[PDB]
Amino acid sequence: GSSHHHHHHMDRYEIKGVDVASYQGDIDWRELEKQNMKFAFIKATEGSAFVDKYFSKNWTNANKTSMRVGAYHFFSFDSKGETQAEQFIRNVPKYKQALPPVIDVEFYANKKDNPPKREDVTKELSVMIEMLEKHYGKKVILYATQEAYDLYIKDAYPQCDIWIRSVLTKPSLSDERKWTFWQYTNRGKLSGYNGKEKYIDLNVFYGNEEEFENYGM
Amino acid sequence: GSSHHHHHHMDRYEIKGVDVASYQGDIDWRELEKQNMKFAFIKATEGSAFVDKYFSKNWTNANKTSMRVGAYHFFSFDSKGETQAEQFIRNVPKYKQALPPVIDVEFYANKKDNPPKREDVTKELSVMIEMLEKHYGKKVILYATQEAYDLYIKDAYPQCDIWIRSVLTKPSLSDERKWTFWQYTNRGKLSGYNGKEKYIDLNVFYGNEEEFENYGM
Ligand SMILES: [Mg+2]
Ligand SMILES: [Mg+2]
Repeated sequence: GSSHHHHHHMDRYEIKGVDVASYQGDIDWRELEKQNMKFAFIKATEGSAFVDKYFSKNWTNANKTSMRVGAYHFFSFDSKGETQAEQFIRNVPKYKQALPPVIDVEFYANKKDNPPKREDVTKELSVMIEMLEKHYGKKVILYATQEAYDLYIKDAYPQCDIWIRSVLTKPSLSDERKWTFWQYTNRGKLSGYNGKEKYIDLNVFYGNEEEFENYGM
Repeated sequence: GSSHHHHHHMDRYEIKGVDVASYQGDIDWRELEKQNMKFAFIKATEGSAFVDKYFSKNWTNANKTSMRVGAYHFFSFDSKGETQAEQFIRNVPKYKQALPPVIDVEFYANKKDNPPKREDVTKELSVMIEMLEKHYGKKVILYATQEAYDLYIKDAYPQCDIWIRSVLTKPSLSDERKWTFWQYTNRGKLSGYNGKEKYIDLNVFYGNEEEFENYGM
């Protein structure tokens, strides 16, 4: 069920941003910008053939603002990394000022009833990372939940930055790695004109404004 | 991030229903009824003083349908069970045909950074259960997440029925207890006229239609 309390980010992290998919509906990007949202990661693709229905619109509209904007791919355990990379690449244009690409690795559907083997994830995810890093010229970010991190990402992928979900506690990775982004709530608290409780993910960057401005550059 | 895939309930469970709070917005209860939703649990109260802003409206409108309707209390770790029970009781009318009351026990805010001691939860939750069972004349349901169940509910509360959240896997309780309700998704898949992807929790009852009709009676 739902509490009226919210989980907040730690005060030391002042660079905040959102991540969205089509399920967040019609987004007023100028209104998010007015709430000091500094970045957005927008869902583009999933698996080897799916395209989020609002990716095109969100990409165009978010990029009209001053926000730093990137795209994410929702990883599939059931198709090859090469095909998944090709799908993200067909959909997401190269743009020097964009944020680095994100691959989102987490459980979905029934996959947690019979978790994929780590070896099989390493093979396919490593191909994706190689292809995206080469194409966009930027170090790839891996988003994960705690369970997916512990089972697939921990003690691995030193060539990537980590974006960790931690919506109930302060953020920490089980191998003591440092995180680069932290997703701190699924139901971000929002002001301004249409302002209301919304199911939209909120996040912070680890560092300061200057680090932010130079991130992935 | 968000997958376009959904987690579905096992085919053997045919009695489906929803749970909602104000965050689900304006609900067309007749439209849910038209999707074979057989029950609803509606958030009424939280802690010792909070009232969900749509409880009154949802209770009235859902009860106009043929659905079986109950209310839930979102438990606070920071006030007494007696005061929390008194708050649910002031807000939720007694109704013979209603579903039993639910107490929702899960982490929120920062509470998972320093989890409450089991003893302290047993004291306060037991008072709530005693007071609600006496007042409504129905066995109380405890909703919990896996983590809250394992830390507070497991090997305890034999006087209650269990409503377990399991949105990534088939349902099972770590002490091998049988569950009575199972929350299988946070983003239920919805048809009909306003039909769209919605952030609304979907659930199944363990049993058949006749058991359902007699449940809590
Ligand atoms: Mg690692
Ligand atoms: Mg138990």
